[PDB]
Amino acid sequence: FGVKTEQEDVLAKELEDVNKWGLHVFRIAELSGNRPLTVIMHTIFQERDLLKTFKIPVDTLITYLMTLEDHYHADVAYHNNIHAADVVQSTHVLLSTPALEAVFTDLEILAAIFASAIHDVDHPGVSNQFLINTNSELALMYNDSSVLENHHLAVGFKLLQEENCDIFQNLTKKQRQSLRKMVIDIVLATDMSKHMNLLADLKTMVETKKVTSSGVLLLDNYSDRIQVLQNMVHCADLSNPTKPLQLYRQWTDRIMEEFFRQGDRERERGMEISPMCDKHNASVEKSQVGFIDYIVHPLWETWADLVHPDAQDILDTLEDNREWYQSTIP
Ligand SMILES: COc1ccc(C2=NN(C3CCCCCC3)C(=O)C2(C)C)cc1OC1CCCC1
Ligand SMILES: [Mg+2]
Ligand SMILES: [Zn+2]
Repeated sequence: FGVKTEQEDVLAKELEDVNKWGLHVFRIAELSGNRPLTVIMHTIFQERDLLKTFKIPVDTLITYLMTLEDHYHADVAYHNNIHAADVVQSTHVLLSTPALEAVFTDLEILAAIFASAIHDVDHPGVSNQFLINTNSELALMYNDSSVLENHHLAVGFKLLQEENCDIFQNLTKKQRQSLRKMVIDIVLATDMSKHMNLLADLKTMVETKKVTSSGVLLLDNYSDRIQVLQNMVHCADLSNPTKPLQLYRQWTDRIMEEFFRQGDRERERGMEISPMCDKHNASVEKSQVGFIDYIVHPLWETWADLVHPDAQDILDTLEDNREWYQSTIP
């Protein structure tokens, strides 16, 4: 023909939800033959007209996206291509918030989306502390400093050098240096060791926020523009408890599989078992409530303040999910 297969048609219909919080991302993964990152990135690039704006050849974009997706580990339950696709799509929705309308440049939008796509690539499904404590090659290469996040960046960039993978081949050197610095600043900010300082800075910005042209955020220096993008992708990375419960519970099952497997590797090696990694001493419900109360709600309450009232429904879903997990603490 020159028309979609029936499986491609069902995928195209699910992808009509790409602009919505609560996309059926697991169904997209199944329908695309485990290509959720490639199909969601391609959809977003076409929707935001990024191929025309950045003169990206479409065969190059698809080759890079398949290569990138292939470097996510299919044997890792959480930190895989489905999580990458979810953070991309969640960033895409946050960038579209009315409070940020016409704030960011096309290059900043490309930086936030590309950062989201690469931000966990080649994740081995164990923590930075695990890699440091095992004397792993990755921890030695990065001198024990944001080990995974340094690695995700290095892999995401190095894959541009594979055959027909250089999606930035038509950008000027000035565009490429600006894009590269923003992408590095965003992915390094996904290290949970940076969370308390990012949140402190987001609160300072909400406290002294200016809303110029009568409605929309004023961000007039790199420090403030990159802090908003860093917090936005960090919000997307920590968005699972803000999603409809059927999605949240799938993410909880996956992160607990990954954590319990790390705890099994710690226990078999006689290491201290990391927080929430002991399947024999586990309180999944209590852990989700503590995670929401100490990390996710303080972040999303502050984001919701920055973009008030755009994120009210997201904060309400988070609060409903928190009450649901509390109510099932045995
Ligand atoms: C759906 O539940 C979760 C989704 C993502 C996370 C994460 N947050 N973190 C931090 C790390 C610092 C030490 C403490 C862990 C939190 C991460 O490193 C990742 C990205 C894996 C956590 C999620 O929930 C887990 C299971 C129970 C509560 C934390
Ligand atoms: Mg990460
Ligand atoms: Zn992540």
